[PDB]
Parts: sequence; structure tokens; C-alpha cells
Amino acid sequence: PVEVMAENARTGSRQMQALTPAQRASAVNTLADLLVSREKFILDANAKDLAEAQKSGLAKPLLSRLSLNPAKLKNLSVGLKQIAEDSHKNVGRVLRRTRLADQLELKQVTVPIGVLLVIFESRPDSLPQVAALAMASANGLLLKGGKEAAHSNKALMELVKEALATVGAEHAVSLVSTREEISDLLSMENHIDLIIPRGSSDLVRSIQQQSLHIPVLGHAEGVCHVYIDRDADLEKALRIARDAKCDYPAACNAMETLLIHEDLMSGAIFGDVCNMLKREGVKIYAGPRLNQQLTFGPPAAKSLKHEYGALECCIEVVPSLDEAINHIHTYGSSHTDVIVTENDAAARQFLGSVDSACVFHNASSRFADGFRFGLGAEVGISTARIHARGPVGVEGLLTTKWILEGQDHAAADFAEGGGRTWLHETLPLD
Ligand SMILES: NC(=O)c1ccc[n+]([C@@H]2O[C@H](COP(=O)([O-])OP(=O)(O)OC[C@H]3O[C@@H](n4cnc5c(N)ncnc54)[C@H](OP(=O)(O)O)[C@@H]3O)[C@@H](O)[C@H]2O)c1
Repeated sequence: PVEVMAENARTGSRQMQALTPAQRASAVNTLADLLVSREKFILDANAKDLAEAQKSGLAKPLLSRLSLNPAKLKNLSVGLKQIAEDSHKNVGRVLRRTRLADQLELKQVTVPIGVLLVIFESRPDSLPQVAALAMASANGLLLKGGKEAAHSNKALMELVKEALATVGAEHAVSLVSTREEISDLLSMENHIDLIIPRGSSDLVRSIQQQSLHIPVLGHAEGVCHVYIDRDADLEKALRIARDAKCDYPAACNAMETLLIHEDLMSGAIFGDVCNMLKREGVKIYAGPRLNQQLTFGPPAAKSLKHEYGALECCIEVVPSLDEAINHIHTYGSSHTDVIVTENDAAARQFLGSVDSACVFHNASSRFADGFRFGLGAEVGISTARIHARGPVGVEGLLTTKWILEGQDHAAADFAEGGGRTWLHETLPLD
């Protein structure tokens, strides 16, 4: 039903709130180890899932993204191991700590957020990550996955609950039914704390319309960008384009725009660019500047913003770095932006100039999924300007509290006739 889930979440919050790290650490340890042994189960489950998906036949890249292979499995295992290793100081670690007056202390401890309602596209590999995140931050979690991996989702939840069997708190993680339950649950506020819809434009809007006294954070858009200039190895440019647009064609952070310094169009590098783009079979487009530049050129574009989410692209030429920054800040979505150059001056210039959630010099637009940032398992990427930037790791799921204990103080003791005066020194935290 509806409020039974809410009360189970509150019970999990109360339990994990009084569960010392000794419990949850071993909990995610067993989660990993059990994900290693019984993986054949979830393997065949996701096999059936992708089989029935292909039988339905939505779209080949989507079939690739909802797929699953032992490689990602071992990667998730070692990532959760890293989390468990470095999660002993999540809830309870002090951030600030001072001493205002004589015999009066003030600190700022971390604190669980409570109940989160995460929504996310099929992406069956995420469920273990997000569940490990909740179990490691000791906050109630509700789930909702795409109907595609439904069986795989249920299997993974069987896994995480057989893991929870060692701690007894069998409620902090749950599943839900179709979006009707999601609506009626988002309605019953005063029991939820955040909503993390991992990728939905219209559904970001819908949650907003249904966000009655409840915050929202996630990512609704991901238009990345790349750039090259007169001081970059052609080979590095080629292979970076390859890595960027040919690992997960349409996951979250695949670039869909190229930018070139006009003094490199004569260098025929555009030729090899299209050569490799066609060796991978990608229908490049172009916009105003290039579409004028060439004899008659590849076909025209519509809007430099439209995300395509498949083996497509767009190429424009820019007169100068200034135009590059203007173009990025005016068309991008501050998701993840790259460059390639040898002149370190232009490098730091572009780094400090652009504003995106990620900036990269001589690297790939693919390095943004938290895991490859050594952050361990994560929930998504944040485009917004509050509470996080980029991969929302653990620390993106924790807020602060001001506990303040004294002997006998008051407000007037600091007035004109008071007997104690401020110090405002920051003692070394424990
Ligand atoms: N930035 C990128 O590179 C990139 C790439 C691919 C996808 N994405 C994001 O992922 C989305 C793709 O669609 P999706 O089906 O895969 O999203 P989803 O995570 O599967 O969410 C379920 C879908 O049901 C629909 N709906 C109506 N009411 C809903 C409710 N209360 N709760 C949940 N869903 C409700 C939503 O819109 P629909 O009916 O239209 O699905 C929603 O997309 C896109 O909107 C996009 O934001 C981003």
C-alpha cells in the first residue's frame, strides 16, 4: 500500500539511526560478497529481462544500456568494497568545532537526511550502488525502477534483503509498483526528504508540479561538449572523440558536439574526423558557420541544444577561444566539458573560464560516473547549483546539525553588562 511503506521507512530510519558503523559496514561487506557468489542468479535474471526486452524491441542502444555483463559486476563489487572500507566515518564525524566562551562548546556533526525517493531509468546496474549508498548513510530509501529490468530489480532486491538478513532491519530499502503509487506517495508528504530522478525532463517537470513542500535534485539534461585547437595532437583528438562517443552511445555523459579552431579546418583533420565517425557509422551534422564554410557540406541542423541520444553528432567551427566559451555557456548545460591543447596557458584559461559541473584537459567525456572519480558508488550527476556538483557520492546525502552545550549561559551574558566575552577561536576538531 502507501503508508505501510512510509512507516517501514521511518522504522528503518530509527533502526539505522541507532546502528553503530560495526553493523552497516559488515552489512555492505556481505552485500558485496553475496553479489559475487550468487551472481549467476542475477545473471540469468537479467538474461531473461534483456531477452523479453529484445522481444519487445525498443531501441538497440537502450538494449545495450539495460544489458549487463560480469565486468560491471566485478567493478561494482570492488567499488562497494571501497565504500565499506572508507565508510566508517560517514555519520557522526564533526565538520566544524569551536569554543565561543569559557566552558561552552559548539560543533557541527553530520546527520542522516531521512527518507529518499529515488527514481531512475532501467539501468539495473545502479540498484546495488544506490542501495549501498543508503545502507552506508543510514537513511530510509524508497525505490522505483523502469519496468524493463523489473525481474532483475526484484532479484537484486532479494540479494540486498538476504544481506540485510544479518542486521534484521529489513525495511530501509524497498520497491514500489507503477507510477500511480509514485504519485500517491509523493502526495503523502511529511515522510520524505528528497527526490533523485536520475534522468527525466518531462518527469522533472511533473515532479516539480507534484513537489508540495519537498525538494528536487537530479539531472534533466546532459549536453556535453568538446573542443580542439591549433596546439593539440591530431591523434589524441581522434582517439578522444572515439572514446567519448563510442563507449556508451547514450548513457548520460556522451558528448554530442565537436568544436574546432578554424585554422585547423585547412589541416584536413576534419577529413579524418569524418573518416572515423563513419568507421563507427555516425551521421554527423553541422550548423551555421560550418554549413556555410564548406562547398555544400553535410546536412543542416535544427538546434545546437537538442540531445540526440544515439550515434549522432554535431560539428561547428569557432573563430577563437572567446567564441568557444560563449558557445559553451550559451548552449551547453554545464554537465561536462572537455578541451585538448598543449599550451598550458589556454588550458588553465579554459578551466577557470568555463562553469560546467566537470572540466577536462586532455581526457574523455566518459570519465563522469562517480566510480572512475574514486568516489566509489554514486547515485547520479547534479547539474543544479545547490548541495552538490557532479557525481553525488556519499557526502551528497548528508546534512549538518548544530549541537551546542554549555554550563549556565544565556543571551544577556554578552550584553553591555555581561560577564563573558566572545573568543571565536576554532579548536582542532577531534
Ligand atoms: N542527458 C542525457 O544524455 C540523457 C540521455 C538519455 C536519457 N536522459 C533522460 O532520461 C529520460 C528518458 O525517458 P525514460 O522513460 O527513460 O525516464 P524514466 O527514468 O524511465 O522515468 C519513467 C518515465 O514515466 C513517465 N511518467 C509519467 N509520470 C511519471 C511519474 N510519476 N513518475 C515517473 N515517470 C512518469 C516519465 O516520462 P516518459 O513517459 O516520457 O518516459 C518517465 O521518463 C529522459 O527524460 C532524459 O531526461 C538523458
